[PDB]
Amino acid sequence: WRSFHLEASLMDALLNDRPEFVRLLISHGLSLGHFLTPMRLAQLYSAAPS
Repeated sequence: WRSFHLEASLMDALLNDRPEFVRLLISHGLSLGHFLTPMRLAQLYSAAPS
């Protein structure tokens, strides 16, 4: 698996709950240094229900 594929998987795992997927993703290891760009923070904040 590549960096962008894992980043997209973590993106979906943050948009939706899926705690087991979240657990496995961070357990396997991510960047956490390039995953926190302001644009990504923006779509994370935009996920709040209306």
